[PDB]
Amino acid sequence: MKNWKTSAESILTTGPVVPVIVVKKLEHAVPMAKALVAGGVRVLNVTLRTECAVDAIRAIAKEVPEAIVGAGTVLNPQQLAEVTEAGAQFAISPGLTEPLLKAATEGTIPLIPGISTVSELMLGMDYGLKEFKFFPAEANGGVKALQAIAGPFSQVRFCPTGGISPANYRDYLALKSVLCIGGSWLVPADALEAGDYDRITKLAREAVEGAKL
Amino acid sequence: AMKNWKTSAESILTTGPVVPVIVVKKLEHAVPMAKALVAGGVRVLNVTLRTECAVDAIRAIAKEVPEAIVGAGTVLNPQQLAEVTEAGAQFAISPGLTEPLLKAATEGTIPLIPGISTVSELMLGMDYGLKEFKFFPAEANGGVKALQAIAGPFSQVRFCPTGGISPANYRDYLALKSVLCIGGSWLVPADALEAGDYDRITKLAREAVEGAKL
Amino acid sequence: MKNWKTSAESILTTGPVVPVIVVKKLEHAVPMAKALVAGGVRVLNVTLRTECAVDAIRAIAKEVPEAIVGAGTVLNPQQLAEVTEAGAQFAISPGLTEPLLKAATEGTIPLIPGISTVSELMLGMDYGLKEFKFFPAEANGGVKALQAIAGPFSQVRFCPTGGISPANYRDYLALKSVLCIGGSWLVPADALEAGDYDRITKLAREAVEGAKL
Repeated sequence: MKNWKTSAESILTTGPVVPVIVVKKLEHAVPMAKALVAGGVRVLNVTLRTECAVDAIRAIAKEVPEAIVGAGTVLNPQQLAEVTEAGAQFAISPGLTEPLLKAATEGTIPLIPGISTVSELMLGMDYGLKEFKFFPAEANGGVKALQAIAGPFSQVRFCPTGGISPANYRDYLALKSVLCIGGSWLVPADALEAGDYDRITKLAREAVEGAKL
Repeated sequence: AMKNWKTSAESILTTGPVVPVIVVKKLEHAVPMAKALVAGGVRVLNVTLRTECAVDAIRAIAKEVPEAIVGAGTVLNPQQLAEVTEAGAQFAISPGLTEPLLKAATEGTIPLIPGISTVSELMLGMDYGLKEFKFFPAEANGGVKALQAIAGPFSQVRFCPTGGISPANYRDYLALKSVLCIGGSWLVPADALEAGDYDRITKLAREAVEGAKL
Repeated sequence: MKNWKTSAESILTTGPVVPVIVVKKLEHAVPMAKALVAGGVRVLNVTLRTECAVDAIRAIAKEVPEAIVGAGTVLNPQQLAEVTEAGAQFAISPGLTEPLLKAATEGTIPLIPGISTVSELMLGMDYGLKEFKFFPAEANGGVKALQAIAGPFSQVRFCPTGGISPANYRDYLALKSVLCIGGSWLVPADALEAGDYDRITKLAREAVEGAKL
């Protein structure tokens, strides 16, 4: 369609890890985003799981130009339009539907939607998509399930999210079908609550360095 | 809530912790089985559309055991939904969902609690305004862990897991914030039903309700 | 179906095993097919995963008329029409979509489409289909899923494919709802390279003989 100035592939290839951010207090959003950027992680998935999420996207979009901020847990076109208005550069959804795929592909920012099954992958491909989230990765059957799901589809690429942490993320990054992974461990709720931005920066840098090799 | 439904789907699931999955082969067993379950404290009766007499069983239970909340399970399309609604079903359960079934349900008069296995299926149900779902088949879907992850991004949705749930594991599911109740076939064993062993059915229902307590 | 002279059920009941074929070099297609047929395996799922696949289907159709040759990894109506014109006698898809289901039921050859979940099964049944692939079987929950996924659906029948080999194919073939299984083990990539047609015939013969319950 030509509609997306930012490609979905560019979002997934910026770096190896995309943090799944749950931010309860708005005041934490900008220092958190700066702390991630300082650790070399700069694609920020702010999930629509808290009241302040869209305001957090808006603030990060304005105040942290070194980050590419987007929205996650986007379930429907209403939410897609909200995050587009607020300054999200991309949208992540935990699964897909036709109204969401239609609104996204007609709209101005890339959607990287989750799938669990090949039928869901095929419906996304019918809308021209080739980059997907694999969610919930561990509950979908992990690396092996992803290897089987990805096999008939040489060209498709994934961002697995759900149950991924330093213990297992390399297993996913090793796969030819995987561009990057998502996880909430880079932004733990207790770190945000305690204002331990220093620890967020270290978690980010540990993730980036640990992804190599 | 759904403007066309007089009974909410939520109220169906919050009635009790266990919903028996009923397969009734011979019509004459349906009413005494329903009374036996009610007598054991279990009144939401999922009469599955897996046998020829299922719809007549729903009608019989609706007439003779009006204190039960009788409904239909294994509802696969709008035709079956209309048929069970006409018969007196107070709700419908489906093992999975489709857009024609969702549309017919929301235009019709009784709550549908449809099965999902994945978040995309959940999202399709949510597009139609639904917030109460079955999680089927629960154990083969990846059980409590799967359900935990799937239900994660979806804090308002509630489930009734069904499929491989037993007295051995049902409290594992009932302990989850996202779960209101579970479904199981163990309350109405095929052999008890054919034997007319209603005291056994009552005992099992009573044990299920007591054992659900955390 | 009055549009499908060759029923989906006839394809799946021909034998216990359907090889998932990836043919990288066209010249190997015909002797591979003859080797399978010599070992007693006649239904050949030639997957659309390599450039020469459609030419492989045309070659096998001409030269090995006892092979029942079909196309796999059929993802959309365009590919379905292409393989139909090339002489495929059936099509297999790893999942399903409404455009693919509509095209299949409008066309002349049976589609046996993959499902992973009951909602996907219900969508296929809404188009009148009663035979399905269960893919990727191991990732879908395996035998326990079919005892359960197939539960409320006593009449539906399957061809499980994905992670099935001699170690477990009998576990699937034991099920009332299973007509046959699929797998790539019968045509190992390196056997084709090495021109080891004897190896292919032996694996086929072993698979058919090992299937007797």
